[PDB]
Amino acid sequence: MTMFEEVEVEAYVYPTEDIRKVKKAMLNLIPGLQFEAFDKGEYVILVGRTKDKRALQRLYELFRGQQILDTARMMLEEGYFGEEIIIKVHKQVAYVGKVNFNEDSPLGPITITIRTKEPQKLMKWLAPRTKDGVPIE
Amino acid sequence: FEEVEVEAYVYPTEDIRKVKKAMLNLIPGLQFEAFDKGEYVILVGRTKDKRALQRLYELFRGQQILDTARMMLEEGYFGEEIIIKVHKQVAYVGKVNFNEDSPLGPITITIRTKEPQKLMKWLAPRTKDGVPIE
Repeated sequence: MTMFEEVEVEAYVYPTEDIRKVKKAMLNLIPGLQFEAFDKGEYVILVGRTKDKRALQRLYELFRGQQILDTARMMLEEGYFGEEIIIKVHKQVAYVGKVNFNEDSPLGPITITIRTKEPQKLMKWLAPRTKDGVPIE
Repeated sequence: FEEVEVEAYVYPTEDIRKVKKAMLNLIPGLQFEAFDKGEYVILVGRTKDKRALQRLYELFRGQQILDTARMMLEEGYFGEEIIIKVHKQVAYVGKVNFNEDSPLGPITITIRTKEPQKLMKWLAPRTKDGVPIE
């Protein structure tokens, strides 16, 4: 059964940007998003949402294959408040399909918000603490 | 002036044609070269046309920003070179904004001129409450 209620991904789309390319960057990280877009004049807010229990599978895989479980876990923990876990990733690196937590993204990070009633279990499943691949928690 | 050169980065989520549009909104008649740097492309435009600064001349006056423009030209000035940085997204809609936290980097305009004092005085005369004092 599901480990989260919903995933919401948010990014700003600037006038010199392509809304389609920003949608692609978001889907690279969380597949199957349903988009709404909101006009703010100086940019558009793109919001992606999914309640699909398999929505975190791409992150699960990228954290492991990039070998960034330690950084991923630190970022999840920093973003953990109440019933939400929020991370911010590099927009341009997401467009080429990887995760980068460097907060200095040509303009605007992509923000990923995970709404969950079991955040300790989510974080331990998504970004386990390991030593040479061996569980240390 | 002898030349106007204009530079901007094009990031992967950007459309090069939109960045070109923004540059041309500010300095018409530019010829471009593009340089791939991987994480972004560098776009560089150029023109020697003597009407190359009329849009800026006009926009500085129309937007009533003669004070900020002169201050930015002076800050950017030495010798035969005046460099200013303008907001890319505002340039895309056709205006000048000298606020430098520009989404996806600024557009950098270089004016090359043998007579930069005459240049600054003509383009953005010193003003008091908007009223030119020279």
